[PDB]
Amino acid sequence: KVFGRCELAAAMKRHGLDNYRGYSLGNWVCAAKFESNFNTQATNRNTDGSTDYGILQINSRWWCNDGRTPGSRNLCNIPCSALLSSDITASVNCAKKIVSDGNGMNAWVAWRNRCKGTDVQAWIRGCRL
Ligand code: NA
Repeated sequence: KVFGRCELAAAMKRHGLDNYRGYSLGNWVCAAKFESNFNTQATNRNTDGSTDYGILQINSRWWCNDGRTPGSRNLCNIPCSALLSSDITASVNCAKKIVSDGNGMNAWVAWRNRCKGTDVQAWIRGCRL
Protein backbone atom coordinates (compact mmCIF):
# COMPACT_ATOMS: atom_id res chain seq x y z
CA LYS A 1 0.00 0.00 0.00
CA VAL A 2 1.21 3.52 -0.84
CA PHE A 3 -0.22 5.83 1.86
CA GLY A 4 -1.13 9.46 1.36
CA ARG A 5 0.80 11.93 3.59
CA CYS A 6 -2.25 12.82 5.78
CA GLU A 7 -3.61 9.19 5.57
CA LEU A 8 -0.30 7.90 7.08
CA ALA A 9 -0.26 10.71 9.73
CA ALA A 10 -3.77 9.55 10.81
CA ALA A 11 -2.74 5.84 10.92
CA MET A 12 0.40 6.66 12.99
CA LYS A 13 -1.72 8.75 15.43
CA ARG A 14 -4.35 5.99 15.82
CA HIS A 15 -1.45 3.60 16.74
CA GLY A 16 -0.06 6.07 19.34
CA LEU A 17 3.14 7.18 17.53
CA ASP A 18 2.34 10.92 17.86
CA ASN A 19 4.78 12.35 20.51
CA TYR A 20 5.98 8.77 21.30
CA ARG A 21 9.36 9.17 23.14
CA GLY A 22 8.78 12.95 22.53
CA TYR A 23 8.83 12.74 18.68
CA SER A 24 5.99 14.80 17.12
CA LEU A 25 3.90 13.16 14.35
CA GLY A 26 5.74 15.27 11.64
CA ASN A 27 9.02 13.49 12.66
CA TRP A 28 7.44 10.04 12.02
CA VAL A 29 5.82 11.17 8.67
CA CYS A 30 9.14 12.74 7.51
CA ALA A 31 11.06 9.51 8.42
CA ALA A 32 8.49 7.34 6.54
CA LYS A 33 8.66 9.75 3.51
CA PHE A 34 12.49 9.34 3.07
CA GLU A 35 12.68 5.68 4.18
CA SER A 36 9.87 4.24 1.98
CA ASN A 37 8.08 7.09 0.07
CA PHE A 38 5.07 5.90 2.15
CA ASN A 39 5.14 2.42 0.48
CA THR A 40 4.47 -0.44 2.99
CA GLN A 41 6.09 -2.91 0.46
CA ALA A 42 9.47 -1.02 0.35
CA THR A 43 12.56 -3.31 0.80
CA ASN A 44 16.28 -2.44 0.54
CA ARG A 45 19.26 -4.82 0.90
CA ASN A 46 22.14 -3.52 3.09
CA THR A 47 25.80 -4.20 2.11
CA ASP A 48 26.08 -6.43 5.28
CA GLY A 49 23.36 -8.80 3.85
CA SER A 50 20.62 -7.56 6.24
CA THR A 51 17.40 -6.13 4.68
CA ASP A 52 15.24 -3.12 5.62
CA TYR A 53 11.43 -3.64 5.44
CA GLY A 54 8.31 -1.50 5.27
CA ILE A 55 7.25 2.16 5.72
CA LEU A 56 9.99 2.70 8.32
CA GLN A 57 12.66 0.41 6.70
CA ILE A 58 13.18 -1.70 9.90
CA ASN A 59 16.42 -3.77 9.66
CA SER A 60 16.62 -7.62 9.96
CA ARG A 61 20.03 -7.22 11.78
CA TRP A 62 18.22 -6.56 15.08
CA TRP A 63 14.45 -6.23 14.84
CA CYS A 64 12.75 -8.94 12.67
CA ASN A 65 13.36 -12.47 11.39
CA ASP A 66 13.82 -12.99 7.60
CA GLY A 67 15.85 -16.24 7.93
CA ARG A 68 18.73 -14.86 5.74
CA THR A 69 20.63 -12.47 8.11
CA PRO A 70 23.34 -14.58 9.83
CA GLY A 71 23.97 -13.73 13.52
CA SER A 72 20.94 -11.39 13.62
CA ARG A 73 18.32 -10.89 16.33
CA ASN A 74 14.49 -10.65 16.13
CA LEU A 75 13.87 -8.16 19.01
CA CYS A 76 10.33 -7.25 17.75
CA ASN A 77 9.40 -11.02 17.70
CA ILE A 78 8.00 -10.83 14.13
CA PRO A 79 8.71 -12.12 10.62
CA CYS A 80 10.08 -9.17 8.58
CA SER A 81 7.19 -9.88 6.11
CA ALA A 82 4.74 -8.48 8.78
CA LEU A 83 6.49 -5.11 8.19
CA LEU A 84 5.21 -5.08 4.53
CA SER A 85 1.46 -5.30 5.43
CA SER A 86 -1.11 -2.65 4.34
CA ASP A 87 -1.86 -2.55 8.15
CA ILE A 88 1.01 -0.55 9.81
CA THR A 89 0.40 -2.08 13.33
CA ALA A 90 3.55 -4.33 13.27
CA SER A 91 5.80 -1.47 11.90
CA VAL A 92 4.49 0.94 14.58
CA ASN A 93 4.88 -1.54 17.51
CA CYS A 94 8.46 -2.39 16.34
CA ALA A 95 9.36 1.34 15.74
CA LYS A 96 8.31 2.05 19.36
CA LYS A 97 10.92 -0.52 20.53
CA ILE A 98 13.59 0.88 18.13
CA VAL A 99 13.12 4.54 19.23
CA SER A 100 13.22 3.42 22.94
CA ASP A 101 16.65 1.66 22.38
CA GLY A 102 18.71 4.74 23.50
CA ASN A 103 19.48 6.89 20.35
CA GLY A 104 15.83 7.97 19.73
CA MET A 105 15.10 8.54 15.99
CA ASN A 106 18.88 8.67 15.14
CA ALA A 107 18.37 4.85 14.60
CA TRP A 108 16.82 5.96 11.26
CA VAL A 109 19.86 7.38 9.41
CA ALA A 110 17.49 9.12 6.86
CA TRP A 111 15.68 10.83 9.79
CA ARG A 112 19.03 12.13 11.10
CA ASN A 113 20.17 13.28 7.62
CA ARG A 114 16.87 14.65 6.14
CA CYS A 115 14.35 15.29 8.99
CA LYS A 116 16.27 16.15 12.20
CA GLY A 117 16.11 19.90 12.98
CA THR A 118 13.93 20.70 9.90
CA ASP A 119 10.35 22.11 9.93
CA VAL A 120 8.85 18.58 10.39
CA GLN A 121 5.36 20.06 11.21
CA ALA A 122 5.09 20.80 7.40
CA TRP A 123 4.59 16.99 6.99
CA ILE A 124 1.19 17.12 8.87
CA ARG A 125 0.20 20.68 7.68
CA GLY A 126 -3.45 20.77 6.48
CA CYS A 127 -4.17 17.20 7.78
CA ARG A 128 -7.47 16.66 9.68
CA LEU A 129 -5.97 14.92 12.80
NA1 NA B 1 16.89 -10.95 12.25
